[PDB]
Amino acid sequence: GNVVAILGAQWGDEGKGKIIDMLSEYSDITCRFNGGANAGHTISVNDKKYALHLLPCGVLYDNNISVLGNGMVIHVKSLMEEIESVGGKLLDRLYLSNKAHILFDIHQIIDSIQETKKLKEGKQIGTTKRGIGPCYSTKASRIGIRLGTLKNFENFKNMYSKLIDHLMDLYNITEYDKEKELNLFYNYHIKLRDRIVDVISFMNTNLENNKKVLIEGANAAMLDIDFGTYPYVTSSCTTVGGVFSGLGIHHKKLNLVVGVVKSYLTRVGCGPFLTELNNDVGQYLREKGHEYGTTTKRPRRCGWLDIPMLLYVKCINSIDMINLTKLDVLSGLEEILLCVNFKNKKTGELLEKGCYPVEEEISEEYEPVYEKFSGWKEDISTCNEFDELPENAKKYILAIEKYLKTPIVWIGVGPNRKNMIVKK
Amino acid sequence: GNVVAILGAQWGDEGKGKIIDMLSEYSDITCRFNGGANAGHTISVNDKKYALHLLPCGVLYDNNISVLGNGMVIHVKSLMEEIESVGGKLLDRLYLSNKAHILFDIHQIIDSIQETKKLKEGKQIGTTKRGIGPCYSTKASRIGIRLGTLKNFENFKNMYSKLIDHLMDLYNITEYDKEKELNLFYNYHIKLRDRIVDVISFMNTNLENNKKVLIEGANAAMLDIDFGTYPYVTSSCTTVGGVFSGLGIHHKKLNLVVGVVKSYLTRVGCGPFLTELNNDVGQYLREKGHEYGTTTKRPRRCGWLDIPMLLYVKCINSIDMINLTKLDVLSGLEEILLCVNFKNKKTGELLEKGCYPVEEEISEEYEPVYEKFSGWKEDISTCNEFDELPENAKKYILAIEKYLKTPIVWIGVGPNRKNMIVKK
Ligand SMILES: Nc1nc2c(ncn2[C@@H]2O[C@H](COP(=O)(O)OP(=O)(O)O)[C@@H](O)[C@H]2O)c(=O)[nH]1
Ligand SMILES: Nc1nc2c(ncn2[C@@H]2O[C@H](COP(=O)(O)OP(=O)(O)O)[C@@H](O)[C@H]2O)c(=O)[nH]1
Ligand SMILES: O=P(O)(O)OC[C@H]1O[C@@H](n2cnc3c(OP(=O)(O)O)ncnc32)[C@H](O)[C@@H]1O
Ligand SMILES: O=P(O)(O)OC[C@H]1O[C@@H](n2cnc3c(OP(=O)(O)O)ncnc32)[C@H](O)[C@@H]1O
Ligand SMILES: O=CN(O)CC(=O)O
Ligand SMILES: O=CN(O)CC(=O)O
Ligand SMILES: [Mg+2]
Ligand SMILES: [Mg+2]
Repeated sequence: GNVVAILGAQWGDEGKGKIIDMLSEYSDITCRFNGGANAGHTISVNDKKYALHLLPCGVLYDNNISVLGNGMVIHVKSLMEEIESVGGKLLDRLYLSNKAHILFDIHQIIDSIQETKKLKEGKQIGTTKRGIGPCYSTKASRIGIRLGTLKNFENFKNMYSKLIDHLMDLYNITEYDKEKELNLFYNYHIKLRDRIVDVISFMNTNLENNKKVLIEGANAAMLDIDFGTYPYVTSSCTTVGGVFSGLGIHHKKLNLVVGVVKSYLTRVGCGPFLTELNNDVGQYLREKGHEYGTTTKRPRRCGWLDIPMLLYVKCINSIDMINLTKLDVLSGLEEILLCVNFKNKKTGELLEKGCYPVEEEISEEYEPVYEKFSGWKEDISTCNEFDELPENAKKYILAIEKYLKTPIVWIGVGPNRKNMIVKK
Repeated sequence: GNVVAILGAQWGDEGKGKIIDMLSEYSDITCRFNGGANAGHTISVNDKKYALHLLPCGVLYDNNISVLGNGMVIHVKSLMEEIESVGGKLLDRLYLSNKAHILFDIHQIIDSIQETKKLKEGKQIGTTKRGIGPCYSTKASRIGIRLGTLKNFENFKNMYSKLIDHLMDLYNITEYDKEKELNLFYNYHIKLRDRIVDVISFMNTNLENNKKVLIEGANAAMLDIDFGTYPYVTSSCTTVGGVFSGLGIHHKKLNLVVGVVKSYLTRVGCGPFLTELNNDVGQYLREKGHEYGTTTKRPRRCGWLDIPMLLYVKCINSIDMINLTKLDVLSGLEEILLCVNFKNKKTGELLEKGCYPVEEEISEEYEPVYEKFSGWKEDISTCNEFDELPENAKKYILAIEKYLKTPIVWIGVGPNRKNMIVKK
């Protein structure tokens, strides 16, 4: 338990920021390794909420060290804002990978241009419009500018101009205020240059010094560029392989993987959602659990828990233990449905376990098979122990553990750091 | 040793195809998981050479199963050619990921367009012009077409047209024969559709059935999009994290990692090369070891072995054992230089161990520090045992093991499958 990875097993917003903040009480380093500001991780202490998009969620601890890995696409403008918002001496314990890619405002513009075009074609992805996809695209084309370059403003200014001019031409972006963004980056250069370091060595050194590292996942498994519901996914690797490729440490350094699983499902953006509840039950889940995008404020689509999805994710990420979150939101429902299988509406055959119809046109052929679970009316946000929970909640929890053959260690019963039940 | 990954630790062409073919004698499945046809893996049996670019190098065994993972960008046209070239009943044991991206001819066109533009700017990468970068770019933008779609020709044809029209407009490609490529893909559809399957489940099932899996790396660590000498790198993850993200299996499934290290260095394409020998010694290495691109036929740049590079790669990929290749090529040199450190020419300070100046402008400031090793004149391509090798060769080998704190298990003394010494 010296090197722990927290990975969402669904379509994000499973409660990653919450467990990171909680576990950061006993961790030395907390790292982000993929995506960028599309991520929205909410921390809540005594009901005072804090939302992070680029900095890891261990920032509330004066001693915690924040690390942004090489696998990220960083909107430096947003980064600076979060840094100053945290304040204190955060900079003295901030380590920004000199290999991470810089996400400029033009990346966001292209993101919107692409989405606008697709909207007219009726195939928009519903991205967060934070320019994530376009930044990973320039990374692939290898014209993206990485953080290390920002350490030398002279060289940076020159490279910056060429990338922007190239992109403006490529996407016909007629006007972009290069002078304004450039001057802003000078400020970024001044305040961040000494914090742009070799995270590879920093990680190896600290691991050798027996430091405890918390790896914060962004987005989630079903949004993985490769394994998610393509094209309705993010453009980075959000799965376990990404912990190594996005941070610069090898597989033997990872001690365990915590899968963050919400008691019910949500996804925000377009794409398939087999157990989607576009009715009053969905409204109940969204309102009681206030399911609105931490980043875009968009209303999240809600639905029932999906077991086949989790078996698929277990194959991909491996899951040592589960953090079952927002169980408290299900309080009040007379019945809870658990999707334990998918049946093909055309052939009548059941979907093979471990398989998942990620493709929109294949998903369409499946019908969910539900197991009925009696609900509970008690407010469980006050429960401190597993045994204190009403019986019907226990059965739900136990049923989940059984089907996934994975232990549920942390039960979430509220957005606050304290609202967590530990199942010894 | 049930699940083994073979990863090049330098800039490719370390002899991966050779060890894959060798080890495939005792493996059930051999998988490719990254890149595409930019890779050129040479197999040699009784001096008859075979070069693969997309199919794994286990194809010479009538019982071996070939797997192409989700993380690849596949030029289907080239794939079909290699399939038919192998012949036999290869199709009955070919498993193509339905998640892998299809690389069209237009991807190659864009690759050349981009390189031509950069050439005029004096910053060409020197890509293999196989359209790899542009295909990973369309993957990131999520408009790329994946193999699964090819199973339904009706749907494929329609999606194909839209991607090509979009790209033609984007890059002003005025003429592209859509009808010709389309009709060719119909043929691909017919002969490959039933082989386009769920590799995720196939892998999990076979691993559960105790099948022995060989994971064939493409390109190499120093060409890794994140960890390599950016922008002079390939656009896929060529490191260990990529084995998981490109194949759909988790980190606990990997039993060991073999690092393929050439006795000297080569790289083909532009970019930094600290120990480069652009002189007669370089010519000796290139001619004796016939260092010409397996894919492009371009002459490979040659230089001395680089220890700091390997310590860096060990941090990234982890190395359980090393396959030191082409030691036979060094026969005849009066002296062999091993780069054991890098000294900053400006400050006079030594580069920290485990660190590597990947950036062109930072690399420029370093000077290699060499350790002199006496050479040997004997032809060692006949040596069958480690003890049979001349003493000076042993010292070189032993010196390498010592500095990397990693055992050298397989010594290559010839291009043929048999030309391998096992160091018990
Ligand atoms: N009621 C309730 N809310 C929770 C619980 N855990 C987290 N939340 C809240 O649920 C929301 C999840 O959204 P978000 O923070 O974007 O998820 P993340 O991306 O995984 O960090 C946040 O507003 C959290 O404060 C829980 O156990 N119960
Ligand atoms: N002399 C010699 N040649 C070798 C040895 N191992 C491999 N080769 C040859 O070296 C070349 C390496 O190029 P390539 O096949 O592209 O490397 P790969 O990408 O790692 O498979 C090939 O032509 C091999 O046949 C060895 O031990 N000695
Ligand atoms: O190109 P993008 O901007 O990444 O959009 C692609 C798709 O992915 C969704 N998405 C991306 N990051 C997400 C997130 O992250 P966290 O759990 O870390 O807070 N939580 C929920 N949904 C998320 C977007 O809504 C869209 O459908
Ligand atoms: O966009 P790309 O076409 O990938 O080019 C980017 C850079 O990477 C090099 N390169 C790519 N794959 C390579 C390879 O693979 P294997 O060891 O698998 O045979 N061996 C050697 N060099 C290789 C190219 O020459 C270029 O410098
Ligand atoms: O927490 C982030 N999301 O839920 C995504 C969004 O806000 O769109
Ligand atoms: O084996 C492939 N290479 O060496 C790359 C090339 O041919 O350019
Ligand atoms: Mg979120
Ligand atoms: Mg090669």
